[PDB]
Amino acid sequence: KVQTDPPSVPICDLYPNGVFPKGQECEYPEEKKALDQASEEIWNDFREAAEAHRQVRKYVMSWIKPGMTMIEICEKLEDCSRKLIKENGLNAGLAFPTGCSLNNCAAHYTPNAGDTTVLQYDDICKIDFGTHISGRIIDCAFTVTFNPKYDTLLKAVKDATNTGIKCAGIDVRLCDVGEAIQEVMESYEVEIDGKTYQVKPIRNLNGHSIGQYRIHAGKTVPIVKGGEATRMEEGEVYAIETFGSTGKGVVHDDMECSHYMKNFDVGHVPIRLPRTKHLLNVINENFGTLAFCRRWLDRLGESKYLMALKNLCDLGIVDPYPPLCDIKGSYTAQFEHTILLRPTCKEVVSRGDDY
Ligand SMILES: *C[C@@]1(O)CCC(=O)[C@@H](OC)[C@]1(O)[C@@]1(C)O[C@@H]1CC=C(C)C
Ligand SMILES: [Co+2]
Ligand SMILES: [Co+2]
Repeated sequence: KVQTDPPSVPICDLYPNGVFPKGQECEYPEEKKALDQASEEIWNDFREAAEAHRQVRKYVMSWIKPGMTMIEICEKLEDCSRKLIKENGLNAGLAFPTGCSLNNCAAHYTPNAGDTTVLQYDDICKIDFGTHISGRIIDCAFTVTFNPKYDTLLKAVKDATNTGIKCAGIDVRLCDVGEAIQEVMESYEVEIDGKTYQVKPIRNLNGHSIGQYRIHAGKTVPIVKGGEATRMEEGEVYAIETFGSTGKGVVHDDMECSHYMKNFDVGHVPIRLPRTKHLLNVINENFGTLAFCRRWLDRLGESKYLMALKNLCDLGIVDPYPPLCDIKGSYTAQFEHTILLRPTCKEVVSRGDDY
């Protein structure tokens, strides 16, 4: 129909012909039109996922407020995402857990069960959540703040992300994208509680190509100079994300781990330990090679699984992705879109009227 006040209509029911809205189409910085059209079912699946992401995030921006717990925020977001993507096993669903990393933490925090963290007025929270249709994944992310003191830090990172998006293209060197992002990001100076800083890109965080059911398909997009001159290629899909910091501009692993994901290259492994076998079966049926978090095991009724999960990590079947944080007292921000390198044009598929 039309979407409801608090969104509840699946995107696929809003577009009855099954043709979903294009994102922003850009010229790059005959046969190729036939090539583009031959993969139209794929582009269309990304667009369906991107429209779910646009409607979910608009809803989130309407209610996210200090005083909510991080668990309340993530469950209310994920509820809406499951409804609008019309969750259906591995055919449609959430691509990876809801990041809501706070303050000096830049990526890969979501709360586990029991976490009592409450969002504060002075917090800077990176909302990074993903949707997919048939494994075509949108990774798109924005920063939430309530104090206007962070406004220039947010503007720096947004401008750096849009610069990486504009520089991207077929035959562009990945190192050139990183150099461009850094030059824009470092042109910003900010003042927060009487201290001034030049914004720095977080050098050991990266954008990344995306493959089917594969959030990180192996090519990395640097956000500082000095990276690889490997080129982007026609048909590739990238998460162009940047992270800026008032700290060292370097993240380390910190806090409890919540995010896990099966190693894409690992195939069948016979396991006889009962609890570890069961948990591997649960992961294979519900997530495949998509990332998941502990809250998502809890909701499937799993319990007593932490030792099984460690076993799978120690076997190398699953990998842990702990929160990634700069130094204590620093502030980090993130903006991100997914882009499609179509034969005829570059589509910023997750672009919205918001960012
Ligand atoms: C989670 C992540 O996107 C943060 C930013 C990165 O640097 C990026 O790696 C290029 C990530 O680390 C990513 C894609 O590798 C992880 C895999 C994804 C999940 C959600 C655990
Ligand atoms: Co992301
Ligand atoms: Co990403």
